[PDB]
Amino acid sequence: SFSGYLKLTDNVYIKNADIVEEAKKVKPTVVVNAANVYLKHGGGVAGALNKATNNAMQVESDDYIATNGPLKVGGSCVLSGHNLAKHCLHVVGPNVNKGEDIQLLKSAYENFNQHEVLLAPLLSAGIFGADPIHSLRVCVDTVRTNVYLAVFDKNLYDKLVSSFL
Ligand SMILES: N[C@@H]1CCCc2c(O)cccc21
Repeated sequence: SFSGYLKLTDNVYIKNADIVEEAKKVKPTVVVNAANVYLKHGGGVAGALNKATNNAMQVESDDYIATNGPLKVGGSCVLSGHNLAKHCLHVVGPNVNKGEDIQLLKSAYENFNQHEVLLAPLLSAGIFGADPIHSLRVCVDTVRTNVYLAVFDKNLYDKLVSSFL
């Protein structure tokens, strides 16, 4: 199971880890991807997860988009987890660098409540431009299921833990 996590609340855990390496190790039922509405996994967490699947995630995603159209900001879809997990929950947090509504971050985290346990990154953090301290706060105040957060950056992980209220 998940090891080396710091417990933040009854259901939220956090670790300084590369979510790709964490997924390859744990092979959780659900790994969350920091997706965009087009499921174009170019960079950040999405680029890294997709590269770990040898682009199989992108091939599956393009078929999903061809059939269903784009996701909504704040929405999600469940696809295969490939070699990383049973499933990948592609969740679209608002991208403040694209001028999207930060208020949709709570709606994005609500998708996690449909899964009893998840390995996840902080939504809208990194290249999505939101404040990761705010993302962690929204996560702990929204998600009720068991979420294991992987924070790639050690300095950000330390800042998140040391400032956690
Ligand atoms: N590797 C096991 C397979 C069974 C499901 C599961 C999970 O939900 C979370 C963490 C690890 C695992």
